[PDB]
Amino acid sequence: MILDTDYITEDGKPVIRIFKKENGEFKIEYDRTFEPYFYALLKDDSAIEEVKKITAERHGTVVTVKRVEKVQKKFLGRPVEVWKLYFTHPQDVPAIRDKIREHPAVIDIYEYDIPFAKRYLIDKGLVPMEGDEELKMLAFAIATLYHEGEEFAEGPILMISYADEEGARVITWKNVDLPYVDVVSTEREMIKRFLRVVKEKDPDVLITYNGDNFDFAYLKKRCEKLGINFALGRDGSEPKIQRMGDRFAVEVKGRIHFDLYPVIRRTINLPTYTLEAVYEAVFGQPKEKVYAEEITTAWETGENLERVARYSMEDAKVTYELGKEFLPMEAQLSRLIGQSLWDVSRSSTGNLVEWFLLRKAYERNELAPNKPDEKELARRRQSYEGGYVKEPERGLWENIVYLDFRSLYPSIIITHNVSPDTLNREGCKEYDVAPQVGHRFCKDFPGFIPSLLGDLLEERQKIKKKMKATIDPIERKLLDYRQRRIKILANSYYGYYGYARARWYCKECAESVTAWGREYITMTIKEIEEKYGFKVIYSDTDGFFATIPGADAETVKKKAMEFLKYINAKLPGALELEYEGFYKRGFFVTKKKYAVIDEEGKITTRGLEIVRRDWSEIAKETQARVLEALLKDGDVEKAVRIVKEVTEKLSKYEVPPEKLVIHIQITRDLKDYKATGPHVAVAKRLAARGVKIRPGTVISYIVLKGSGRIGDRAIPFDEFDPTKHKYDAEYYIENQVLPAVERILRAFGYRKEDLR
DNA sequence: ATTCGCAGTTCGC
DNA sequence: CGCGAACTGCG
Ligand SMILES: [Mg+2]
Repeated sequence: MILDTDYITEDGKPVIRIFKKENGEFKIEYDRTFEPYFYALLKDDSAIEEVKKITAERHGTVVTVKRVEKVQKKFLGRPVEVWKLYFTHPQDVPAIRDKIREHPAVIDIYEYDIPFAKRYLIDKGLVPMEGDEELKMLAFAIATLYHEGEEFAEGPILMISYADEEGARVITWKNVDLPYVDVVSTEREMIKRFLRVVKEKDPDVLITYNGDNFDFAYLKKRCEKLGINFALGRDGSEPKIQRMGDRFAVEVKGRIHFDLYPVIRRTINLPTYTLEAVYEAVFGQPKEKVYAEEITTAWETGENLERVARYSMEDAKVTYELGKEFLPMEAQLSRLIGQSLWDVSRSSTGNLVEWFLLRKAYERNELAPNKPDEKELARRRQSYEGGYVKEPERGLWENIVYLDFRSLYPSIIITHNVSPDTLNREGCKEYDVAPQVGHRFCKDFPGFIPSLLGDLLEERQKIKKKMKATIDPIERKLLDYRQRRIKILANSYYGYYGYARARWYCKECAESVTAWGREYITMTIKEIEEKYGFKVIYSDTDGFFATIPGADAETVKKKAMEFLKYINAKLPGALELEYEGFYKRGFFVTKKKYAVIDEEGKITTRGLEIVRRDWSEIAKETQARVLEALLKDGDVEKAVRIVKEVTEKLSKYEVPPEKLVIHIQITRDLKDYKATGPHVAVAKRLAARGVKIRPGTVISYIVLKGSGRIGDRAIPFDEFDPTKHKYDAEYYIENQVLPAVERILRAFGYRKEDLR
């Protein structure tokens, strides 16, 4: 089973390393035959002689073109002839690729920005994370001495906890009388002891939570101060720090540094992403938090170190339990994409599709389009029409059925061969024309993307049948994750088409899918309204809520099934409509915002303030509370008697502050921000102090009694002290609760005065 | 660094 | 003032 790839240099020549684990044994494979390359397109072939005489410099030595070879490739489904350019070392191509392009006789170059190690996996058809090899995982965390604003890693590391299948233990250089604490003499020995345990356990995966940005960076600065070789790597190396945009990413050679924070953020949507929130969200059990303050004072005074040691221990134990829950889902994502778990667990959805396509393109001799230059990129700032959102019949409804398309956009991409290499390709005998936008799509051969998207959905359905039959827990759990990851990769092709940074970007393709999506949903609305007497209460893009106004719960169901058989005869190919479920009641406040309860008594909410992170728990709780009543028993009076108790409770300050927190994300550097609302205003003062604010930082603030603009009266919730601060009941009644609950009740005629 | 469509709050002028 | 720009997070 392959883990990662890279390369080193031996006397100027690159050497690929393949890190694998075969039957419990770590192995390094070496390959010195792999030669880097990119392609060139010329006006004349004779120009190859002038480009072979091209030169640049890298490290004092001249870089030349080693070898050339003329190949026929397929570009966007159309035959092209390009010249393959070989070089000695991969670092040669960034030193020289610009000069080939700048040459007059060179029209363009291609496949020049593919990292040598990522390229090795593709051209050799190698797939990481394949097989059932049992990987040894090991989590670790650190506890530090933090002060006001004294520069990063100024203070010492107090404790290093690590957890695995054998348990969670803590290393520290003060005497703590706990059985999982190992005592050493100094901070240096605490780090030496940690290396010793890692080298012993020899883990394949090093699990962290934000080690990309804190743990490894702290250990680096500390080890530089204390003269320590932090040789966590299986080849004796120190962790390499590779920058990715603003952030940083850290790898440990021979192992896989699994940082959980990037994957948890892209996999789950939570108001905050503290280790305590992620744990309770996934496992339904609360994790207690000890703050940097309490740690610093417990160390300097030597008291309550038992509590700090327990916290650091729980930090390692949960990071291990969380690594076990999410590693298999990212192993299958690595198997599917064909890149290492290190690369893939830190990749955006758009970047994931591109690596899948580059592998496939190579499998099919398909030359890849470049990334848009700065200028062509600007052309792609144009937008198109998106989904359809019907003007909803607001209010409360009963006996509702939700009907939705099954894989709307992917089915459209396949049914109509929506693809840049089939878009307006002349000479075909059959075309599918897209409503409104007009684009014609050839259908005499399957297009590049639809073919792959077709092969994926067929792969997905085979997997589902395979896992129902098998009676092996392991095989099923693996297949389940693979089946789940394909559904996600399939639903990313539309967003990819309109993603201006994509190589296979096709604005026409993306708007053809939306146009088809609009035609099918609006056509289906009209068919169920006219041919079957339904009333469509709502519809967002790919589905709709409908009912007969006055019908039995059984009549609406029966007619719903009978209607599904009717339209699915008329729908072409993969386009299918399915019965999502029946709901006894449901409220619809406006477009994008509603909530429904099924039969069994299970609520589900969409778009409402209950879902948003920028609303207090007291506004989300009570909004859920009014809905739970009138959806379970339709009790209008319970919906008002419950608000009137909360507004009084808020007036009498009896409501705990932990339900008054507002969480809004910082989306850019503070220096940019044109308008400074409450969350950035908090960020700014924080940034004026020591703490650094990067795009993605989630600010949790609270509002204290005051006047004027809220930002002045806002503080971070960590600094809230009930003895020195008083929260603004009126803001949370007039801006949080009452606005959220009124919009619902502005259907029984209730008016804001009738509630407070 | 997937797309667009949209509700809704804070804040300046 | 009332409005509109700025901003956020949602499906
Ligand atoms: Mg639903």
